[PDB]
Order: sequence, then structure tokens, then C-alpha cells
Amino acid sequence: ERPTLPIPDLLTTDARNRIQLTIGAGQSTFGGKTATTWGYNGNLLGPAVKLQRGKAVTVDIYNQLTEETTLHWHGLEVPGEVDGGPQGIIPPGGKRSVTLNVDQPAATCWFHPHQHGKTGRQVAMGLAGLVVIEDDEILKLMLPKQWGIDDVPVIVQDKKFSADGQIDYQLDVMTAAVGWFGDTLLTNGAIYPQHAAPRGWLRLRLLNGCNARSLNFATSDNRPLYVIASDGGLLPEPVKVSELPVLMGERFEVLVEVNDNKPFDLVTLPVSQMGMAIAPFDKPHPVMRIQPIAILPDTLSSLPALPSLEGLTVRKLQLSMDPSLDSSGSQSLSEKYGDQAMAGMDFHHANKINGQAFDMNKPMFAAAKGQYERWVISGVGDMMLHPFHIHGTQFRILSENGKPPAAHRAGWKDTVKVEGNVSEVLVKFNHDAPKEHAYMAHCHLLEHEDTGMMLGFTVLQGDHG
Ligand SMILES: [Cu+2]
Ligand SMILES: [Cu+2]
Ligand SMILES: [Cu+2]
Ligand SMILES: [Cu+2]
Repeated sequence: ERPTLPIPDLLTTDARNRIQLTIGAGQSTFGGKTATTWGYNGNLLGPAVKLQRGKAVTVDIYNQLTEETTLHWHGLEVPGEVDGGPQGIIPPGGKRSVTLNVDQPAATCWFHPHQHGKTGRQVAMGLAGLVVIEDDEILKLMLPKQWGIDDVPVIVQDKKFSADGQIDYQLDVMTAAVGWFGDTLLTNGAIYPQHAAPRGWLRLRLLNGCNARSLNFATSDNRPLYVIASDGGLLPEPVKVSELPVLMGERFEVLVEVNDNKPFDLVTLPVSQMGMAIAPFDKPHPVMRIQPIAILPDTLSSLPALPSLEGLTVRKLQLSMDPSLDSSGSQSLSEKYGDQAMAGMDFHHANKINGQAFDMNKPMFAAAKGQYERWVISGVGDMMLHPFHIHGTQFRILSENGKPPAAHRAGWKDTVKVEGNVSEVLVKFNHDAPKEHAYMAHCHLLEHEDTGMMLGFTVLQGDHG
């Protein structure tokens, strides 16, 4: 009765060293009702692009939509020219080719659009995919590795639908304040699927692909999750947890034990974020059912020491929301949903960094290349959750929202929590990003990003003094 977990195709290079991605409109079915949806190589979501460290691939991207889009590789340490930020326009009916020279450790990354002012809508319509980066090191570890059997991607997303079955997306005053969220949870595009897994260890590559909703994964029968990797790759050793908070755009890979004759659910637990604890999410909600079919590593990798903080450039990034949006938006939330919404209290340019709404034509600063910087990101004076994402890098978190990072969050990350307090990350950019293809740094609550909470930055030379 439960549908099976859809498994994205694991896509590798052809004999020409090319991967073809087609962006296009189609249809999907949710709870019996048809909806217009968009996908990469299909109707919804996308494949998993498989990349090998030290090898180049060329991706041909065909935009068969009737509007512009871009294709950003979230978590990839590549040059601005192929980063697919807002300046990476792919015309409707057109094609753009990018060569990815992969040079970072094994990791589960992802890809999605980054079209200026419309990223939230384009993701909500269905556009997201995965990146599986492998290297020599990870293959020696004997992790579960049968793609779609015991090594399974799990993209978790909410949507809401109107009466006619169609996806009901709006960038309005309420969503620009608290984000777009819905009442229906999807798992690789399916509602509450089941996955058949071999007895032993199941590897789940978890992605929060929601526009705005934070998630908190756990198991129905309280069996633990062993986190083996974060956004940017393997942790030094497994970290046992009973629950796992995952912000929008973050990935974690976990190992969970599968025992004969004991089905259980992966679930998501209620979170404190405004709007996100409305029914059906006021209680633990199922994500998928694991069905055992009657068919743990000590050390995973090495995590280098944090470099000395002395003499590193510090960049301050002050996040803000115009008081007018903050009160009107929160008022709309509370009036519609009431106390359950838990409101802890022109909009197109009302969300800001350092007093400025995103300017695509004027990068705010030029970072140094090949040098560690200390970026201090503040949400002081605003109660909203901002998962802050910096392009072109995998960084280390020094401080996360006023505390040292939890052990499973102390490795390689591209996202950091900012909520009412201040975070500090240690970041290095190995590749060029010029003014014409700048790197983005932004809140990954997509409606904030789309209404100004993003900056462009360049990377070019730095160390000549
Ligand atoms: Cu990104
Ligand atoms: Cu706010
Ligand atoms: Cu935000
Ligand atoms: Cu480079």
C-alpha cells in the first residue's frame, strides 16, 4: 500500500566525458491528484550526478522551460564561472556547458536553481538533484555502497497544494517573512514511501530540500543514528545521536541498524521554528518506512587541526529584516494559524545583509584566494532562523549561534545556523570568482534569499603583501 522509495539514477560520464541534464516541465501525482512539476531528466527532482575527485567532467544543461533558470552545484568547490549563481543564466530553449574539475573530498552535495528572485518558486516546482562525489579514501572504508539498496539518498521536502491539485507557491508578505512551508511531506518526491533494506547497516544520505522548513530526524523505535558525514564529507569517526536537526540545504549521511522482522520509520520531530509546528508537524511525522529484508567502521577519515586565528581577515555579515516585514509577516502567520504558529516576536528588498538587499551587479567585497578568513555572521536583533550558506567552499564552524558546534557539526560544512545570535566560521576559497560570476553568500531559507538576504563576493588573489 505504501509506494516504494523512488531512487534517483546514479549518472556518470559517457565516452565523450559528458553528462546530459534536461530541465523541463511535466506532471506528478500526489495523493491521487495530478500536478504540474519540474525536473532534471524527468518530471520531478533529478538524478544523482556521480563525480570522482581529481577528474574533470563536462555537463551539458538543456533548459526546456519557458523561463530562465540557472544551475548551481551546492557544496562544490569550483570557480565562480561554473558556480551557476544568479549570473549563470541559461535561456529558455537554450544550452550551457560547464566543466567541473572536482577537487575536494568524498561528499554528498546537491544541485538546484539560483535564479535571482525566483529560486524559492523554482525549487518548489520540483527542481533539485544530488551530487555523489567519491575519492580513493572513501572506497577503502567498507561503508554500505549498493546504491538504492543499502546506500540510499533521502531528499525530504514539504509542499502545499491548492484544491485543484496544483502546487500552491506564493512569495508574499507572510512567506517573505517566515518562508514557504506546506502540510505535505515528500521523500524523494513520494508521500511516506517504504524502502526495503538488507539486515545490517543502512546508509541514508539525508538532504533537507525544503524551502524554509527545518527538520529533525529520528527513528520511531528510538534506535540511534550514526552520523558519518556532513555537508562537505566524512567525519573523523561516527557520532552516535538520538536525533539529528538538519537545516535547509544541509546534508548528513547516517548509518542506522536494520534487524530482521523489525520494521521502523524514519521520522521528523517537531521543531521550534515559527510556522513549522502547525499540523501535521505538531507531532513526530513519518518520513519513510524501513522494511528489513532477511538478506560499523571505527575510523572514517582525518580532520585537520583548526589553523591559528591570529592575523586572519575578519568579515562581519549582519543579517536583518526590515521591521515592517517582520511584524506584518508574523501577524499574518499568527492571525491565520494562532498560538500554534508560535510567532516569537514592498517586501521584495526588505531582507538584508549589512543594511543592503542583494545587488547582483555590485559584489559587496573581494575575499582573498588561498587564505583562511574568519566570517562572523550575526542574526542579533531578529528572531528568525537563517541557515547561512557560503558558495565556493567547505568551511569549519568555530562558533554556531553562540556555542561551540556539536560534534557531528564540527567537520566540513557549507551551512551554519544563525538564529538570534552570532556564528563564526573559518573559510578558504581555492578558486577564482570575478565580478561577472561572483560567489553568493546567503540565507538558505529561499524566500529570504529571494527578497534580499544575499550578497555577491569575488575571489582573485589576496596574498601579495
Ligand atoms: Cu551553494
Ligand atoms: Cu525576522
Ligand atoms: Cu533567513
Ligand atoms: Cu580553481
